[PDB]
Amino acid sequence: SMGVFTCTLADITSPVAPARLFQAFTIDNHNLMPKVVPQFVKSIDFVQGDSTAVGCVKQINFPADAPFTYVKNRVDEIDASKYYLKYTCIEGDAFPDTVEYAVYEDTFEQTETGSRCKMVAHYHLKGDSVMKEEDVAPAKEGIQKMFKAVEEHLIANPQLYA
Ligand SMILES: C/C(=C/CNc1ncnc2c1ncn2[C@@H]1O[C@H](CO)[C@@H](O)[C@H]1O)CO
Repeated sequence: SMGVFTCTLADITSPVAPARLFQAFTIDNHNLMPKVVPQFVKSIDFVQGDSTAVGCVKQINFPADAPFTYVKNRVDEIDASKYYLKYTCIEGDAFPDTVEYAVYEDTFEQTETGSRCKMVAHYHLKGDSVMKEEDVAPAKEGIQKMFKAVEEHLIANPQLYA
């Protein structure tokens, strides 16, 4: 309608190897996140499929603390060799009134320090949808805290996903 707003929701350099972060955040997150970050993720259930694969749909349920309750993410592309996953949010109440359609790319890049993790969002905006930094700042701050906890978990458990 009005256009597309592409923004980097997270850009995080980490000493942890990219293959381990990729597994933690995009492949095995339905197991890891409710345990390691339960203050951000209540549960993650498969509503289509039973493993992270192209075509599966995961429902992420947020704690009662949260200002919303759930999203459903449909996985559309995986390139594990490049630590890349693209998914589309097809349903949920985490949507601002401004966003008609949301597409996400999780990418992990090998560096010298370790990894660089980028999470990019593509927001298709409704008819004249004003979008402000304040609309994405809580996502940015929440993702950084979640990454912090997951990073520490992988440091404390060096063989997990290794
Ligand atoms: C109202 C409001 C709510 C807060 N939003 C979010 N909080 C946490 N993670 C999010 C969010 N949106 C998209 N993600 C993707 O979740 C995966 C795991 O992190 C990554 O792909 C992230 O890119 C602020 O705008």
